[PDB]
Amino acid sequence: YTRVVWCAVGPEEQKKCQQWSQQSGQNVTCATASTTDDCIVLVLKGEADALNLDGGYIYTAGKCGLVPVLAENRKSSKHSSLDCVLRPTEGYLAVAVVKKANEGLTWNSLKDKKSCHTAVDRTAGWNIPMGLIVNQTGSCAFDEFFSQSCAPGADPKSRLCALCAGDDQGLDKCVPNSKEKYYGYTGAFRCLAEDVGDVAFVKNDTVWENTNGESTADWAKNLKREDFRLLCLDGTRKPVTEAQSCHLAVAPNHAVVSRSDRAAHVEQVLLHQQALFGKNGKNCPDKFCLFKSETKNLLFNDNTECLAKLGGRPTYEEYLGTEYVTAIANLKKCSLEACAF
Ligand SMILES: *[C@@H]1O[C@H](CO)[C@@H](O[C@@H]2O[C@H](CO)[C@@H](O[C@@H]3O[C@H](CO)[C@@H](O)[C@H](O)[C@@H]3O)[C@H](O)[C@H]2NC(C)=O)[C@H](O)[C@H]1NC(C)=O
Ligand SMILES: *[C@@H]1O[C@H](CO)[C@@H](O[C@@H]2O[C@H](CO)[C@@H](O[C@H]3O[C@H](CO)[C@@H](O)[C@H](O)[C@@H]3O)[C@H](O)[C@H]2NC(C)=O)[C@H](O)[C@H]1NC(C)=O
Ligand SMILES: *[C@@H]1O[C@H](CO)[C@@H](O[C@@H]2O[C@H](CO)[C@@H](O)[C@H](O)[C@H]2NC(C)=O)[C@H](O)[C@H]1NC(C)=O
Ligand SMILES: CS(=O)(=O)Nc1ccc([N+](=O)[O-])cc1Oc1ccccc1
Ligand SMILES: [Fe+3]
Ligand SMILES: [Zn+2]
Ligand SMILES: [Zn+2]
Repeated sequence: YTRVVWCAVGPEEQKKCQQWSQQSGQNVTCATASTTDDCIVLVLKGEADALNLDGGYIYTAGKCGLVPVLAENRKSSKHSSLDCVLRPTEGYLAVAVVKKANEGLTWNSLKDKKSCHTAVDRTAGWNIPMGLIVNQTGSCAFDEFFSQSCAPGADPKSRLCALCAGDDQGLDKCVPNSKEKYYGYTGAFRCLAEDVGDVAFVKNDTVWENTNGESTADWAKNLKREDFRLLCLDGTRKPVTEAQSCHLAVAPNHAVVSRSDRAAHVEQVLLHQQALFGKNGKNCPDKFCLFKSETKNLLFNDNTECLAKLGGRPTYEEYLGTEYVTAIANLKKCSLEACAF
């Protein structure tokens, strides 16, 4: 039992983290970086212990020796009697969404359109969609497929950032952190919702969580589920109720990572931390809820029921799965063995 230093990405995550530190009796304390990549580095240097990551980053960090410790787990149906922490992870659905009013727009007519990506290097926002697109066009010029986009992490003065709005002052345009208006699952969807982009690459849950009154956010309060459509790969368009049969791929859940030599300790702390601030924790909603940040998915996705033990003591390659790891590899060829830092 020593303190665990969590790594927060951006001003908003550091704010939520300090609260968490406050309530934990400093059993958990924070470190901050303007980028996920930066936070990965802090964890290598040993200046930070852990952070929750998207599959795409789990792959970057894995190459540098970091290891998955616990994964996020949401509501399910299968394995009913099984507890949340012991229940296997179901993965999530990567989808392409568009406005229903935008008739005629299909998977086959995306070229030269305007896109909304969660952030460069992420599973549903970048890797899956651009990987399919490169494949399909047999070209690495994915920087010229769309006319304009908002893909946080790309060159600020390039097309891939043309649609990004930066923060409330216009500062930090395209930064890969919640300070970018159109960053992440929620940002990318708002990007489509305000008709800045023609399509948004997010996960199916994002569409449900921000429509039909589920989100009290000004931009989403009058958003209606029937006004959106999913682009399937067979060229069709289906209601967002057919996600199970109209997705680009199923992605591995976001997971908490740490250096291998710190994984056991980080694991210990977090199980006890969610026992206090988890879904039905002792001090939630009473004092602090670890999985609530208000439709902003800070540190953890707001739809996380609990952090689950992995089991099978998976290497980062086995956690992400073999089909996904190859997808990432082939895409990386465009822009084999070596830590990127
Ligand atoms: C797409 O995402 C949406 C939401 O992220 C998912 O839909 C949801 O379906 C689940 C389970 O089928 C519902 O969760 C339920 O909780 C209730 C508690 O009252 C419980 O009775 C059930 O056992 C269930 O776990 C949930 O209400 C519903 N979400 C919303 C916001 O309507 C869906 O799983 C995803 N679909 C695909 C194909 O990925
Ligand atoms: C884009 O097209 C890519 C090439 O066709 C494709 O990459 C391939 O990924 C699959 C599955 O991960 C691999 O195919 C393999 O077939 C069976 C089933 O997975 C394996 O047991 C075999 O060993 C074999 O590897 C390919 O290895 C891989 N292609 C290359 C060049 O290595 C991507 O999956 C496609 N991208 C998307 C998003 O679908
Ligand atoms: C801070 O961490 C410590 C270690 O988990 C917690 O103190 C423990 O309290 C439990 C409850 O009975 C005991 O089982 C342990 O023996 C205690 N640890 C020791 C030996 O110091 C404490 O609960 C944590 N505080 C918060 C708010 O998270
Ligand atoms: C068993 S593992 O280490 O968790 N990797 C893995 C996980 C999931 C899937 N899949 O297709 O859903 C596929 C996976 O790997 C392979 C895919 C195609 C052929 C052989 C292995
Ligand atoms: Fe993701
Ligand atoms: Zn599928
Ligand atoms: Zn194994």
